[PDB]
Amino acid sequence: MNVIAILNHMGVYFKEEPIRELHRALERLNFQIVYPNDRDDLLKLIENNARLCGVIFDWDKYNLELCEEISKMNENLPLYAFANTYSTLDVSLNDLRLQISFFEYALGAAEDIANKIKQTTDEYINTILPPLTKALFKYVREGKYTFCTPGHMGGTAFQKSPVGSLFYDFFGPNTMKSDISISVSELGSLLDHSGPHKEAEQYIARVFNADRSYMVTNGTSTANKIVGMYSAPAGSTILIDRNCHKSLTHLMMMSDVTPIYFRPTRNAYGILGGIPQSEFQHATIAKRVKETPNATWPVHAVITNSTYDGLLYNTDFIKKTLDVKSIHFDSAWVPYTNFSPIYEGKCGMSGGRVEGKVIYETQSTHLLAAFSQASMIHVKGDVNEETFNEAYMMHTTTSPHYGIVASTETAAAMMKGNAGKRLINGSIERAIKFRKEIKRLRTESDGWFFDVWQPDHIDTTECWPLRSDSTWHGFKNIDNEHMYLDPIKVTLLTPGMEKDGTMSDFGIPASIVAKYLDEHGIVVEKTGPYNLLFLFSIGIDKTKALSLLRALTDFKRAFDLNLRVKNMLPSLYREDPEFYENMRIQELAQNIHKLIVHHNLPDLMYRAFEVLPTMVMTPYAAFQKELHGMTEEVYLDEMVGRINANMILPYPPGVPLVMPGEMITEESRPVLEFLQMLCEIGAHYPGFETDIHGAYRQADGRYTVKVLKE
Amino acid sequence: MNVIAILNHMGVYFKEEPIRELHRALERLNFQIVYPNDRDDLLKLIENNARLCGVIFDWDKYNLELCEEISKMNENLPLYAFANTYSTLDVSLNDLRLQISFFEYALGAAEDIANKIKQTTDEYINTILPPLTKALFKYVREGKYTFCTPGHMGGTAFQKSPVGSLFYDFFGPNTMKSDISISVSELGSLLDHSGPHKEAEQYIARVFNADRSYMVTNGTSTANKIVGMYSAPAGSTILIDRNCHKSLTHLMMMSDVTPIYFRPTRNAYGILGGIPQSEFQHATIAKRVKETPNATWPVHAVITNSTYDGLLYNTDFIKKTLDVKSIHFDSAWVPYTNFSPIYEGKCGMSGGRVEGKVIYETQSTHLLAAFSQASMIHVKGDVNEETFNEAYMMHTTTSPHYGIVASTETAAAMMKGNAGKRLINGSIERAIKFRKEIKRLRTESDGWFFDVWQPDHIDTTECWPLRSDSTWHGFKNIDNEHMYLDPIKVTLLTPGMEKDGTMSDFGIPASIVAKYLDEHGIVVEKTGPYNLLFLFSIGIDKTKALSLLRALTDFKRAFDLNLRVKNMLPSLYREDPEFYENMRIQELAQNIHKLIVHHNLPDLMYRAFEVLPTMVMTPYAAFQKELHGMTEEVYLDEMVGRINANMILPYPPGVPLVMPGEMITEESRPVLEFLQMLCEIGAHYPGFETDIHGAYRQADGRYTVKVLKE
Amino acid sequence: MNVIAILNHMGVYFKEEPIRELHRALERLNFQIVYPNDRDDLLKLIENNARLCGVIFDWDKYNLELCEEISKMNENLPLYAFANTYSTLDVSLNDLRLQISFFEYALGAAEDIANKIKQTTDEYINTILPPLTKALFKYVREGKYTFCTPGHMGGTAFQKSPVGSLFYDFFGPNTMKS
Repeated sequence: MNVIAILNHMGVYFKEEPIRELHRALERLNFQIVYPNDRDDLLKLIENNARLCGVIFDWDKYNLELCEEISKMNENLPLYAFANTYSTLDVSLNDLRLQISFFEYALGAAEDIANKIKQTTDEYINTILPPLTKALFKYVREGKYTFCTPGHMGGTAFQKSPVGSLFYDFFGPNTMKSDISISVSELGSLLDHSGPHKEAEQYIARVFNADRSYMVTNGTSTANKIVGMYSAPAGSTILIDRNCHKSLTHLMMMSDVTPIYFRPTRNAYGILGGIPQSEFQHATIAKRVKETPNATWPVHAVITNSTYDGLLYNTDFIKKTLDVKSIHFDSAWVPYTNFSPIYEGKCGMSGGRVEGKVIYETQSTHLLAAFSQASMIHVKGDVNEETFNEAYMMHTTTSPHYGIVASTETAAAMMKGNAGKRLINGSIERAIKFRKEIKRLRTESDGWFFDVWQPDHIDTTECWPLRSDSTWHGFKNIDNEHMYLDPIKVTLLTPGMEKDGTMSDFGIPASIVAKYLDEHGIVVEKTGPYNLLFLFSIGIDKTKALSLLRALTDFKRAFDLNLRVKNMLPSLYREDPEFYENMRIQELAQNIHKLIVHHNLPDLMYRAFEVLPTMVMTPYAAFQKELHGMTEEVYLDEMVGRINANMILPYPPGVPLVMPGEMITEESRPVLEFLQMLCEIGAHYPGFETDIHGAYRQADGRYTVKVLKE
Repeated sequence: MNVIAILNHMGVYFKEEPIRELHRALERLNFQIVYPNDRDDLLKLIENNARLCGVIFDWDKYNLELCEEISKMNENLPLYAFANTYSTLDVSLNDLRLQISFFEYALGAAEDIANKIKQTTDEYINTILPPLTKALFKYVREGKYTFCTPGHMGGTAFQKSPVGSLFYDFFGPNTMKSDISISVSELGSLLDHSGPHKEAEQYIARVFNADRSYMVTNGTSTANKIVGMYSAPAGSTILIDRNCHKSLTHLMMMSDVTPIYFRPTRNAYGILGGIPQSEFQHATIAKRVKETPNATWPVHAVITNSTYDGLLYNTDFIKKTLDVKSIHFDSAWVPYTNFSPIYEGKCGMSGGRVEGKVIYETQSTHLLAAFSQASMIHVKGDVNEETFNEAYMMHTTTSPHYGIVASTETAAAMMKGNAGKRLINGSIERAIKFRKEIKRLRTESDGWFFDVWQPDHIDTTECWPLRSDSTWHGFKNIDNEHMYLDPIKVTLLTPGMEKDGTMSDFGIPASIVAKYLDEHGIVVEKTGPYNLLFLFSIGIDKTKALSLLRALTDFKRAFDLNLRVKNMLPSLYREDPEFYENMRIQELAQNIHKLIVHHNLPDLMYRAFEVLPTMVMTPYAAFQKELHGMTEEVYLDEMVGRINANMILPYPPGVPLVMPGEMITEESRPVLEFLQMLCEIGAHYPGFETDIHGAYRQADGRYTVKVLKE
Repeated sequence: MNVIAILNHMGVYFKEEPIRELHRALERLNFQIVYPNDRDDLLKLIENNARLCGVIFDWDKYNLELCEEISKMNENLPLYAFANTYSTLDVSLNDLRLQISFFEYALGAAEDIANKIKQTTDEYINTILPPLTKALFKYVREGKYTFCTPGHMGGTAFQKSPVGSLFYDFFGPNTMKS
């Protein structure tokens, strides 16, 4: 932070010479002076460079031309205004709130003015930096504790070791010294929620519109279990989205609870739809309580809001309708709802308390930018603070990393205020630009191209509603004014399926487009049989957009030339030279596509997940048997009529198929048929193997599963 | 890594000029040349500087004088030997294993020789560096994934933000880029234990003498729960050291188990003694099974080996004697046992398997040097790998930090081989030196001084045995050839108690010595009423030893002058100027000491922990009530006859006093008397407050505790 | 292969200063910068000089005036395009097949951008060179076979002989080692 811009020649020595003296005095005080070519260049420098930290200018020549323009960009930026004859305090200025220091052009003033500017900059720096990190830097500068642990002693031991020097040499002293313990007692305490730790909680709780906010450093995996174990008593029944995370299965195995499942809808594509309004209404729930063996009224519900594909609930309706005392919105996908008005009435925290209920959001901070494992628990309502805090303290890491904690606090510091508001606004604007760019290239090229899966026109900047009277989304009998498409989540479609969900004769499975992009280091966020997703973050610049956009036109060009796999996919070639020697990219695509077409994969996959295996015992009940080691393996073929010991998690489509305690019967035979079909279709091409978790491929090529012993 | 030493003038141009040409050629290839004044300076440079990475010398002038000396220090260090007339392959060399490249002094050779040396150094570097970190650096150099998350995009977002720049500016690009996800698929997988992750496990498992080793990144807190939940079935009885960690209480509350406690011995000082041999013998355990309500034969035992004060068990005796199928040595204090022969027969992993039993060590790597939260599970025996691995995967962080994992791997890299063996040997040697230094200063000074708590003579370098025929240790009727003192753990004694455990008229409580050292930034590892501990690590150098040694003589000097608290403890003074205005350091000491003497604190503390509160219900049973919110607060005075809801953990002495479900009665009245006494003695001086966890100081100054409702 | 052409003054510090920083950063990375007097001089340089291996330009000032003209001469030639306000992905570009990397004018970017350009140039070089000659050069750089024949040992014997040095001195190590 040392670049000072100067903008001018004035035509008079009495002005020019003091600025020369000040230039020189400031350079001696370790400032880099930069000189925008013109007024517009200066505004672009500021706009793009946060390291520009002051502007010197002639008051008369520039004040009415600059002051408001700069204040729009950054209201703390130091301005050093030099006066002429007519320079003064005009009544027009009286009403503006500006951060202004007035200075004259004089030789020999730089020493004192520089010292004041230094002090005033430190004052501004001190205001904007968060206090815990500020104190940490001060310790690293001043403190003198020797004869101390950690044994590495500020990384010292790493430097005398070539092997340790590799790790130290990269990270360096500061990184090594920031790994501190409670021996630095003046930073307060996380466990007492005291000092700069309280200041952080209030800052966050106020920013994110929560009653109370906890900082969790082991992800939403851990936030779920802290909320779960406090929330789900033994012997109780819970309503749980059949679309649930594994960490909630691990909770069920550890707690004696009976699940009744909210039942999402699904369309032919396999895209999950929302739990319909009926699922929340007292009459519907009461009926399932009647139909579920040993069920009682639910004590805790967990809803995933939004769905992945951007269907958000009318949360005003849910909070009013769902008659459950404890409602936990796992809102991992929507951490940003407080920051766009388009999400009002469509998020957990929106509005005020819900009388008679505690509402949770658990959020995976790491659709924002933060270190992996950073998660928040946002509580809207009361807990038993002593029992909740004991629950928190029992599940706290053994050695908390002092950076991870600061990384989550500094992630907010970055996104804070205007400039973070303007950053996200910019990304929304470019999202819509890119959307229209795909349409352009679709026009310009002869023959097949990518398309976008979206409404016919997007004349409106919002999360576009999905309506029952529209066909573009492919869902059947959708609720209206219920689901909305987030502009920044861009799905692309590859050739292979019809707008119906029926199959084309010509197809290019998306997995092949991924292999190509993988040779070129470009990662596809998410891929399905014929779909690819791209996220337009604040990362994504003009260089990356051009490289991606160009890479996509290069795929088409290379595909259409029918390049040899040998030439287009050299790393794949090296896996089996003979297998791949003569194959061309279009033949690889044809063969895999023909398999998909023939094996009717989408229909079989759809049907496997539309019925439920039979719950013979609960996951917890089966785990009691496992706890005593009462498990054997059987072959996959032999599994009908047996009680499964493990979750069986196949890829595709990546969601649980059989739970511990469930059994395939005749009612649920399509389950087994899908599984056997996956083993067959995936046995053909090296690099395109079957993948089913919970099934064990024996060295002989047969699959086993774990079952309960009799 | 670029410093090359040259050692010589030879008196002939045909030798000197090529070395000039090579000096210049090497400087142009970015080597720093250094010139030891003499042969001894070179050996000291090598000994102290790992960045010296090559030595050029005249073969004849130096080979018989240098080769073996350097090979003793570092057997990979590149040597570049220049030949004369008599230089050749003498039969005497045939048997030595050396890393030698032979070169001639010639102009113009540096370009090619430098390139070979560069390549040969990279080959050596590549051998010594561990492969996962090596691959990570290569990615950071070569890879080109754009349009990607993490959103911060290699820290890019931090740089445009003064607040984020504070965090980035300190850590920098490399630190920011090493926070990666499984998108970098070529590093293998932790969860599959595959690729460079397997290579790490084998490396560690072989180094630490285990059958199998797991890498845990959430401390031994988490290692305990992974082993616990696999090991302790519901309805079973467990033998557990009444000296247990809180994380094992949190396990008991979560699992339906019945505890029977191994009962340590204790002496008047309050120092824990070992569970006697009788506690392991079948007849003793059988008798407690009879006497314990609803007890069955134990399925799992947890012993803390060693004790803190260095009493190690004959583990050969325990493994042979203790008739329990599952024995878990929580060996957090003894991570280094594999590396000194003095610990043979005295650690969990020593020797081979124990037929018919699984033996665990859980170790807190962070008495070594590693990041906080680093812990290992070392298994000696078989587990059900699928159920154990499912247990591991359920308790794995949400977002693993990729550095923490490398920090534990690089901590081993540092300590590896000879140089890490010589480092620890050096620390043992200095420990004994310092021990004799305290004795010297004790002689030189008139009047009182510090003493060391150790045997009368230490003519032997080992862990000295504590014997029943010796009085120095203060324990009553100790087992012989049972406990040993680790030389590197140095306890110092302050005036105040007699060698009996009886009280002196003159005392200086250790807490006051801590306040002094705290003003000077010096931390005391561990303090008790009249004791202070110092660890002589590989960190501790001559500068730190002198500063500590001098700081200790300065305390005496300043104490004996009776400086004003105002002058000697200015920060304490600022807390209450009026309170402290006229008080001198000796008066502060007197008043606090007189309190200790009068309140007979050691006797009362000793007695509070020698009886056990009555277990009315188990901690788990009480938690069922808490699970339903059935808790109220009562005042401390009102607690006899009530069932405690929380653990009550007082400081001092820092170990549990009452468990959930326990009740103070008449049998255990000294418990309440100690607690009330602590509230009284600690109410006198600002900065010397009472501290009891589980008791809540109300704003009015009264204490409450949580109890079960009736 | 190290001559990079720069074609411009733009009249604004926010553009000119990053290009100054990049000029200097690139010169430190061992590039020779050349400056065509004008657009036509640049096209003649390219047309006549295969050692010109990259062009840096302002996207708006020059893209519609240069892109097609350069693509007619050499379709692998690295272009480093710097963006302004109106710079973006216009539907008109969607159909052209071009080798384009997009970059911004920024101080301190040269170290990373230079490394990417170096890598991208090596990728282009590696595509165009035939693989046997490529492998031969790699051996001459890395391999370490000593105690070997040919007896001349990479021409070594020629250098100690004035008569043999006449033949070696002219051809040199590379010719002798191939």
